[PDB]
Amino acid sequence: MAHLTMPYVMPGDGEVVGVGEPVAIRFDENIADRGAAEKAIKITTNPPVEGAFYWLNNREVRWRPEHFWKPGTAVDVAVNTYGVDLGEGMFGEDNVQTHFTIGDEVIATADDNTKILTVRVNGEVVKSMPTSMGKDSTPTANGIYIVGSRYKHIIMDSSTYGVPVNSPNGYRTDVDWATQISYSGVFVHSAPWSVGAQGHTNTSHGCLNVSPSNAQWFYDHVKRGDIVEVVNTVGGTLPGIDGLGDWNIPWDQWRAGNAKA
Ligand code: NA
Repeated sequence: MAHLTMPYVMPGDGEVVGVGEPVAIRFDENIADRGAAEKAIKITTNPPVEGAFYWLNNREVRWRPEHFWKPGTAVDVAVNTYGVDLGEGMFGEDNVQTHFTIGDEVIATADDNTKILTVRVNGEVVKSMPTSMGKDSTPTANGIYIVGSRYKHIIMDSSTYGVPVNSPNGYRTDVDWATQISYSGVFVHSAPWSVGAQGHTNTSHGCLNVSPSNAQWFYDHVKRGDIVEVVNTVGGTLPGIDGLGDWNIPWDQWRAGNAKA
């Protein structure tokens, strides 16, 4: 009996995504030969751009260029793992493909010195939103965050992130208009309870609190792969292997890869 593993490729076939979206290939088993996996994945872009592979964990590899994508780029991915030994006799269960395109450049910068989140679309300021980020004891990390999933309404529960709800930094919070920007649990979301503090004082556990209307706007206009950059906070840097932290790894290190470690 064969040992098989199924690949899953993102983003979605035909999706339009932002300039920060990486190609993601996740397998349902640990990959013992990361080099075989990389060799089996073919990527074509138009206009052509150099890119490289980097593993976030034993099951998931990412591919991106050095710089954010050029708007209008079309990308084809073929994960040709059928017939490929991905290490220790674990074979690809199937081949998978995605074709996607890059939309407008959307980069929203949150500067702790001004407490404003400024959304720029192809270089042009379209919104200036007062924000309240993580208070000093639970700060928002600096760095480049890739926009992920969005929810009209959800609960953020700190136990998802290893912090008990009953503990001083714990929370179990209903939020409207929530756009996820890290797997570590940073979201841009509606925070009617911090509208006074927004633009002046950090009060959150690390999320970018903005007004109800600004969060709904963000929910409506920003898409997976668009960019939030956080600067000047008292936090550290979002980890490169967060899940949405890919761009915080310097290109030389990204390009060198981690196929053999
Ligand atoms: Na305010």
